[PDB]
Amino acid sequence: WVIPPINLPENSRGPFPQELVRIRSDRDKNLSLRYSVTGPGADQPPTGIFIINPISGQLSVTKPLDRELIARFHLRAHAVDINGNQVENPIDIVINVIDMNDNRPEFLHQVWNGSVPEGSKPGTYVMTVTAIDADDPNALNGMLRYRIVSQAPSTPSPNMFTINNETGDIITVAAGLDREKVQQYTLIIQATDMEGNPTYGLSNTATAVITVTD
Ligand SMILES: [Ca+2]
Ligand SMILES: [Ca+2]
Ligand SMILES: [Ca+2]
Repeated sequence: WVIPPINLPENSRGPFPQELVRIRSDRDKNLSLRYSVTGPGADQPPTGIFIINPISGQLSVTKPLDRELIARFHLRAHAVDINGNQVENPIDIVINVIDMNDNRPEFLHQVWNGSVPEGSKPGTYVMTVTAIDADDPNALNGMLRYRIVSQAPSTPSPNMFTINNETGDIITVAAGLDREKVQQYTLIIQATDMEGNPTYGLSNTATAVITVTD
């Protein structure tokens, strides 16, 4: 066998120590054994998180894990005798730090600039804003989707532009961009994670100051 990569959530609350798996050998059913665990998260930075029980072999976490820092741990528990000789070859222990949505979708610029050619056909791409998620790019924890919360001004009338829910590329979908009637628009663009869930997913805003060229 080996040890089926134990998946352990991010930011947990133990109370650490939190036992995971009691790494037992067969030699311990012969010679009395001494266990140790080496790999980052163990001995190597972060110095002290996963620790085995030298006596009982019970692997254990000592503080909550957090992916933005390390998302996965590869460890090796060692078996030694009274002479320092390894009695068994160091077992691999893959500790997957299962993710938890723990941060909003962040934009790359609190303000964004752009412009469209005044009288321009619908479909045109003004600018492209983006916001991402520090997540596990695969989970609706980091999947974003955008949408325009507001438009200023609103004349001729609003609903003039539109962001592609997934990409970012804003597009003018309403004729009449009059550099005279309104020479500068200030769009408020929002991005939410969890593919959009209005409560589950968290969100952010930014501004798309779209300008009307000659
Ligand atoms: Ca985290
Ligand atoms: Ca997370
Ligand atoms: Ca997120």
